[PDB]
Amino acid sequence: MDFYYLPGSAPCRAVQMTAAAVGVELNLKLTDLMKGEHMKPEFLKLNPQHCIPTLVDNGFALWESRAIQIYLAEKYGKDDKLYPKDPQKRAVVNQRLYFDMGTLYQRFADYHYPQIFAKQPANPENEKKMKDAVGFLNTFLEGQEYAAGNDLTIADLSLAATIATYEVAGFDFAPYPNVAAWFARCKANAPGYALNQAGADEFKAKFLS
Amino acid sequence: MDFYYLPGSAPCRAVQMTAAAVGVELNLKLTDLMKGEHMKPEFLKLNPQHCIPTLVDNGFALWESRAIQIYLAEKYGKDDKLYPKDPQKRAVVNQRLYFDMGTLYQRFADYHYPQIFAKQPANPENEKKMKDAVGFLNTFLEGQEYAAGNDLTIADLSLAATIATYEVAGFDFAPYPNVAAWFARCKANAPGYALNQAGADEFKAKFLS
Ligand SMILES: CCCCCCSC[C@H](NC(=O)CC[C@H]([NH3+])C(=O)O)C(=O)NCC(=O)O
Ligand SMILES: CCCCCCSC[C@H](NC(=O)CC[C@H]([NH3+])C(=O)O)C(=O)NCC(=O)O
Repeated sequence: MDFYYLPGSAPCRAVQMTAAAVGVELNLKLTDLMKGEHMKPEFLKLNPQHCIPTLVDNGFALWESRAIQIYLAEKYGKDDKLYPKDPQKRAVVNQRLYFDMGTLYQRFADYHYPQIFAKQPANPENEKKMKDAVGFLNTFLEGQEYAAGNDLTIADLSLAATIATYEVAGFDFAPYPNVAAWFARCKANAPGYALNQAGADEFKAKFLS
Repeated sequence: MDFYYLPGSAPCRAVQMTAAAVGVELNLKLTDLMKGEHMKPEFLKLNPQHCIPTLVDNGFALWESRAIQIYLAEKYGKDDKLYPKDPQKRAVVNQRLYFDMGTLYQRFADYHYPQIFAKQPANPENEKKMKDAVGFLNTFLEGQEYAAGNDLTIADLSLAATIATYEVAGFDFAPYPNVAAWFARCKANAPGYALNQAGADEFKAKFLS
């Protein structure tokens, strides 16, 4: 299974942890967006949206990190706890996954990427929105061990990939004890977290330091 | 199943078509965001993220339209006619769902929201990104009957709710023959499309006055 990615990319790291969780080996294919590698004719033929992470499992090309996460869990996952089949349980995991992309990561990106890449002035309004995003997560975690319940799921892996990027960016998690508590839990229990930690650090040294 | 919504909302319309497709009746509860009704104490207790659509199926509160769509298909859907169980086929639908949220609808909002709710001038740069999104969809449809294959899936319902909004917004689909055709097939085969058409027409209440 070919895995086009970059350790610095949160969505890419979510997949790396998920692949570890299901014991799947990934053929790592570094794809430096900063060198336009995602725009090579070869990559465009596999993915016309030219984005990472992109997975190629025996000819089947797939992108959108969370779709890849689900695919791995359902196809190679032997334990139902990662992505439970119960509709209600699965619904909370799916809501959490969409929350991660459309709210948590999105607000992070909106607030930071303009500063990091375009060297533009920080936006106070977006900073407040980013904070509110973390607050929503703090609330979901109230009285729970993990994001979608008491079992570690792919939602936690996606959320961890994002939060680690937050941490490195310098977010102050003090006002959110549930998040802090859950984040520490993931570091200790999340399969392949080492890769997530390594990716966030690489992000810090390459585009933050 | 209490359905907190507004017809003008694309994500809400996506759920209405999906419920029509699964044969589930929704107890409609209009939630006028413009009046802060979503910020009402009681709603907040059901969904701290104060957003629509929000469904409450016999006490189980759930938001994020696409998570709701999947929940409805798996729990009440027959013959998985809208959401195949096959891992690979399901992955495409899921990737299509994430594309709808993070790219097609997201860029729509990015371009229109500031103009609609901040009456700010139109950002030509963001209009271009919005156009490329439709372009990605046009490519995905290359030689395909529907977004993720030959069968209409919840992906098509989500994409059609988003595209119906693009249409009433005056977007020009002439340069995207695959989208125009697909979209036509959706107006004619998507269960509950009439609700999508009506809600979209209502949305113009944000494009007129
Ligand atoms: C530079 C190192 C840090 C990168 C941080 C952003 S992740 C890279 C980016 N990919 C995405 O944003 C993926 C988002 C998608 N919703 C997912 O979950 O996979 C990309 O390929 N962007 C290029 C493109 O889409 O053209
Ligand atoms: C008012 C008519 C036009 C509405 C257009 C936007 S849809 C309403 C908006 N909801 C969303 O954006 C939901 C997005 C979510 N990703 C989903 O798919 O459900 C909301 O509740 N926003 C308020 C909030 O989040 O507080």
